[PDB]
Amino acid sequence: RKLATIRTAGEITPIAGAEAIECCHVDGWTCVIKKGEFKQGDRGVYFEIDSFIKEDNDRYPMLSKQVIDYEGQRGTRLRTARLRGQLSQGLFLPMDRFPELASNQVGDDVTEILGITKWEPPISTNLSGEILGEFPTFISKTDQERVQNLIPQIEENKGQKFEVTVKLDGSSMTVYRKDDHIGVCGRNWELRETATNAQWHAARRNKMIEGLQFLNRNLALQGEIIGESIQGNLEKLKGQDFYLFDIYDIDKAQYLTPIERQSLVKQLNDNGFTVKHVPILDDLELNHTAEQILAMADGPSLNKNVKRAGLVFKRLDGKFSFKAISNAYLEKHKDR
Ligand SMILES: *P(=O)(O)OC[C@H]1O[C@@H](n2cnc3c(N)ncnc32)[C@H](O)[C@@H]1O
Ligand SMILES: [Mn+2]
Repeated sequence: RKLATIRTAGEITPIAGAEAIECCHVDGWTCVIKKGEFKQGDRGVYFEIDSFIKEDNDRYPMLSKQVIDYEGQRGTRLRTARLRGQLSQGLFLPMDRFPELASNQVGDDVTEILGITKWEPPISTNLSGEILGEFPTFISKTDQERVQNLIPQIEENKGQKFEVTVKLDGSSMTVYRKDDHIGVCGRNWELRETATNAQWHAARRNKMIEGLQFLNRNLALQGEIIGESIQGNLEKLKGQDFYLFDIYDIDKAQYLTPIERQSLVKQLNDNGFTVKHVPILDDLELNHTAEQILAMADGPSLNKNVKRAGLVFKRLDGKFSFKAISNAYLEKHKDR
């Protein structure tokens, strides 16, 4: 959760026909600034899209007309915008607006000291349930870092191969076995089985609980539940369903590699537990800029008549992964 970090102004490029602003590159992001607010190499606090910034017209007067009520507080949600034809994401403010950060270094996470919180879309009806417990501390959650935030790592991984999957727009769902317990989790909690709980229903329907009893291993099956009344049902499914994208090895505290995961999926298939998988595209040998990766994000989703939310890249050893969200998708879906 690094919503607000100290970053470096990259290339600064004019915005044709708008002399009072210019375009500022910050890592893989592009962001509109007041002309002369920065020059290349200056440091500033960068606030990512999905940041929620509490109302304050002394420090954030550029946000005044966009204040909303959210989770009981007045503040502004930073979102993708289109300025003079120019794609703008985030807020970039010079260090001298933050006297309390005078001692800080480039790259520092200042999210807590600045009080920034995360905006998120409302959760869907039957995906909140009765909670049975914490999300298990022995299972990794499924968050992915954005390619825009991975400029050095993208170049450090030149030559490496990644599994490329379609990023489905649903909700994260984890089904797991640890010794004598099998549980079903949403994104942040473990859930009780009820007749009305969507996650449990998808787990029973595809027999993945039976499949985990078959495999007899401490594994977390991690995937996206999508379909009707889930986040606008982009794929236009009937009903709801689970699509696997990861298997976490609980005992070894690590994810299965894509080839390990594909074998384990094939064996579940071959034994009558057909777990579906997020769409898998051609493996990609990485030799790209973040801009080029982002240019691949748009395209066909699971439903090939709809434009997907983006891509997720998983290195073949399973130990480096990131997401490339489609900016066309973010312009089309203002609730994202
Ligand atoms: P998104 O920006 O919501 O952040 C990552 C989450 O995306 C979901 N997800 C959908 N499809 C995939 C694939 N193919 N791989 C990994 N994750 C995926 C998960 O719920 C993530 O937590
Ligand atoms: Mn999502």
